[PDB]
Amino acid sequence: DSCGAEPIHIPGAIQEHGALLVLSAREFSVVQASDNLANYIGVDLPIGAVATEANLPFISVLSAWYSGEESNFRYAWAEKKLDVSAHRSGTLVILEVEKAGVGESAEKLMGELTSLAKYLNSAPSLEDALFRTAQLVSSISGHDRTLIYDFGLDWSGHVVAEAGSGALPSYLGLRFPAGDIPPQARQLYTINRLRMIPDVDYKPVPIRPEVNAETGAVLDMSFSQLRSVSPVHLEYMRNMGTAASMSVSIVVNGALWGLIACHHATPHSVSLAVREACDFAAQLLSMRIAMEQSSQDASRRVELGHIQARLLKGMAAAEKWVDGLLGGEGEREDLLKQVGADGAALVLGDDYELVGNTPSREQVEELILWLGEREIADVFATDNLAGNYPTAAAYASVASGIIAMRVSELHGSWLIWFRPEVIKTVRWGGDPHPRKSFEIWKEQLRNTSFPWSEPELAAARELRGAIIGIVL
Amino acid sequence: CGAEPIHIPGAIQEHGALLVLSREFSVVQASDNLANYIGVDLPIGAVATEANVLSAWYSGEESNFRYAWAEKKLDVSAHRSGTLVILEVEKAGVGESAEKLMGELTSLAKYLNSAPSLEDALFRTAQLVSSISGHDRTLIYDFGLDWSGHVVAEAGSGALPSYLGLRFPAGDIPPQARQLYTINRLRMIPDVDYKPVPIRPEVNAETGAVLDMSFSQLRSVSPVHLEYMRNMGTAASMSVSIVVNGALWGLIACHHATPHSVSLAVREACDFAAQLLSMRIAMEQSSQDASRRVELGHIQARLLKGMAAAEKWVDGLLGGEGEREDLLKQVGADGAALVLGDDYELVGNTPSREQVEELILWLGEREIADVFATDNLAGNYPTAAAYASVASGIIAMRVSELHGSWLIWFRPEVIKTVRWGGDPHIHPRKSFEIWKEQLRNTSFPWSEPELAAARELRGAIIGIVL
Ligand SMILES: CCC1=C(C)C2=CC3=N/C(=C\c4[nH]c(/C=C5\NC(=O)C(C)=C5CC)c(C)c4CCC(=O)O)C(CCC(=O)O)=C3CCN2C1=O
Ligand SMILES: CCC1=C(C)C2=CC3=N/C(=C\c4[nH]c(/C=C5\NC(=O)C(C)=C5CC)c(C)c4CCC(=O)O)C(CCC(=O)O)=C3CCN2C1=O
Repeated sequence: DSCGAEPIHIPGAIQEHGALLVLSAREFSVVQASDNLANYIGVDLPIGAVATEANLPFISVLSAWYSGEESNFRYAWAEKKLDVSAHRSGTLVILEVEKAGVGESAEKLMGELTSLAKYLNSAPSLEDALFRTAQLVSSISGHDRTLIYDFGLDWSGHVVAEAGSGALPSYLGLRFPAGDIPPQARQLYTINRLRMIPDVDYKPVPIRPEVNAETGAVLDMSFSQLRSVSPVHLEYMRNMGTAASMSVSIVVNGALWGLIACHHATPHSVSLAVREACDFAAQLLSMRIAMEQSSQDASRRVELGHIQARLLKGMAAAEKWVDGLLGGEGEREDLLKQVGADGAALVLGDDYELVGNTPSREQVEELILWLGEREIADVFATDNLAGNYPTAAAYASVASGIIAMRVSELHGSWLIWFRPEVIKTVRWGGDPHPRKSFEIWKEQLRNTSFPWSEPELAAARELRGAIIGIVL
Repeated sequence: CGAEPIHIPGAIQEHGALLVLSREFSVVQASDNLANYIGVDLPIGAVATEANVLSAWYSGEESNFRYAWAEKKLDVSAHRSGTLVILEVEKAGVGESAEKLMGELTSLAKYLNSAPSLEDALFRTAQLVSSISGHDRTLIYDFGLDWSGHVVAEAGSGALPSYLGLRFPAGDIPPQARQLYTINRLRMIPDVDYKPVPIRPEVNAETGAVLDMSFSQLRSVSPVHLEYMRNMGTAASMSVSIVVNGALWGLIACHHATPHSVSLAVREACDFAAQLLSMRIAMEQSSQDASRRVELGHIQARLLKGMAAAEKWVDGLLGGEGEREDLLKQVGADGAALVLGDDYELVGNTPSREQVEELILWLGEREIADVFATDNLAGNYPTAAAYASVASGIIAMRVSELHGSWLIWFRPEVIKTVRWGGDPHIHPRKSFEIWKEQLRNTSFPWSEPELAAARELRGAIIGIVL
């Protein structure tokens, strides 16, 4: 992968819309600065120069912030009509200024986020919540489009919500490949959960010197708001037909879950106040995504537990243990519901017992012959068995998904769950330098079952213990 | 005590005015002081005109209303009360910035979401509310089952005493108060010695009944509580209900040595804080409870595996060292007794056979459709104070349809010093000086994943007996 290579956190440049000034913590002496710094601060505060009241009036407050626990800094510099925002970078203090947006009212913004927060807290459907948020951010940002983007496992992403003036195309329901947000980007966005690109064709403003005197290494601009972005992405943006962007990371249990991602046909900047409202929205949404994702997963483990109980009760109470699973109509229905499967095969040497919708004995024999040649210390699972075992495309209709599970130490006894092919049309807007066309690219997904939930596998892992234990 | 209806006192505090409109927008009821604030005659019967947004709010879904009346320097805040519109005005707190408040709640929300210890979260919140309210003390108060409360966090100028760690009796916030505060999650008393401002008429024309002031911010409070406040040495208060999944979990409770009022804007920032904290309390309370069901599941698995594999089913529980250890860990118990008629099997730390026999004789007289449980068996069965040291907590459980077979879990007395700040054992009490006691005959409380693990195992046993 050439994509993942580029180090995006140390480009030694900023965008034009602000200025960057590096101080050494000791005596607050200017080590590095953007070339444009002179234009904004409006002073000769150059390399080597030590910061005093007459340079930075907020120096006392900055000093007192550095000594304190607080991680970031904000000061509204009335006299120059600027907003100052500083983070710490080891022994360094990175300090970013940009022109203080007029016209915003915080009493409106507060009223609007009081509403979202109160609504999200009134447990609504995950989809309803997703949109409401996308809608609020579209309102206060004023972006042509405000889509929400939920990552899957493969780190491809599905546009799950959208909100737009209709100036830019509808991407709602389209999936994009993982390569569009590469691993380093993902990593950064998990710790720095907001980036704004107000003009795509901005000319990078260099930071001099390139190498910091005090550290003797490139300035890590991971948490720099003004950080100049990957030229390759500025191209991706052009291809798409966006002149402006602003993403906001949705993070649930320290995992990048998705992005709130605004776009604009023409260049478009957004106030500090409004960016700080969108971060708050992204947090509130992230708290909901977790509570939904949680209480949903919670109810599932309970529902699968009640089953595992009935299967273990039956396996203990009955004369032959096997009849706890296959004994009656209810038992054989539990065995299947225990992982939400359509079919099950309980092999015990040369003693096959098929339940529900399975492939034939001869097909399962040949399946077990191939599971024998894998490394399965836990349980084998897949929602595309065809992709692993090409010969099992012949019975895709009935088994595209299996949870295979050996139920001894000595091989030749198994419990496999089967799950049928679910065809679904996938609309990419793209395909498998960046790509020029995002025209809705279709495909039917074959030989692929409904995906195995983690409470389902965990219910299976358990039952295996129980069976393996009764066999001994 | 629970009797007195605190939602229909037909009076307001002095710090605002209340005006009831019927939609012809006609004045039905008003506080006596209304004239002083609005500065207009707008009397009983009178229909509202410009000289005398709200219209568009009434037609809309939105439940509450806010308009900052710049010209008179007032905040207007209206709720709906059936066919009525209750409308409350008070003097707009000056100087305040919403850009600050937003910045402060952006921080808290981002911090709470950065999964910190429940205690850390509790304090940070109490600290933020202490900052924007400017109250002498800003304690957080977590209800138990008995509806007594434990002060779990605090933040103060040090003007008023530290109640951190002290428990208060349920009688301090009586059932009707609790009920109201679960639906109206905010109340402010800016001056304890306020003179109640009457609402006239006492009987509303449109409804023909006393004005339900459940959601009235200005509602005059129980004289008995104004006394409790005096006894405590507080002139001012402001509570904010912490509600988690529709259940009143606790209160953010600010106090002041001298009278002290707080803007609508700042009260609405503290409600937001209480919500953000409530979302954390749920996520912690959830992912904790989640890990517990998994840990107890892995056990229930081993117990059911053993009970199926072994020759006699009973040996799945008491067979070996590991099995006997699982049986106990299945509810985090120190002891277990598996009775099967006249066939006792004691595990870990239990009371004697003769003591359990006599225990089972009393559980027979109780009626247990689920499982019997308690962390104060002494309080239910006085004679089992004799073996409190070993069984202050039991999960008793009948393990057949045919009587005479049981599975009881034992849990030992945990002595703990309880600091009350008041004798909790009607007029209110004058002294809130740290009142100590050793709490006896009481085990560590039974978690809900523990009982649920027990409920399960019973099914399994009762099923193998058939
Ligand atoms: C339709 C849904 C959607 C997608 C798929 C999407 C993509 C997206 N890519 C972004 C970032 C990057 N893409 C790339 C690189 C690539 N993207 C590609 O598609 C390809 C081929 C590359 C080459 C490695 C890089 C390095 C970055 C990090 C830029 C930086 O901060 O320095 C970013 C972050 C840019 C932003 O919005 O500020 C996005 C967000 C915007 N966005 C969307 O709304
Ligand atoms: C140390 C922790 C703590 C406690 C224990 C506490 C008590 C408290 N009592 C409150 C309310 C009431 N108590 C009572 C009644 C009693 N309080 C008592 O102590 C006693 C004996 C009674 C009657 C039996 C009533 C009716 C009310 C409802 C007042 C209203 O909503 O108008 C209220 C809510 C009233 C408020 O504070 O604004 C509180 C909150 C303040 N507060 C605390 O911070």
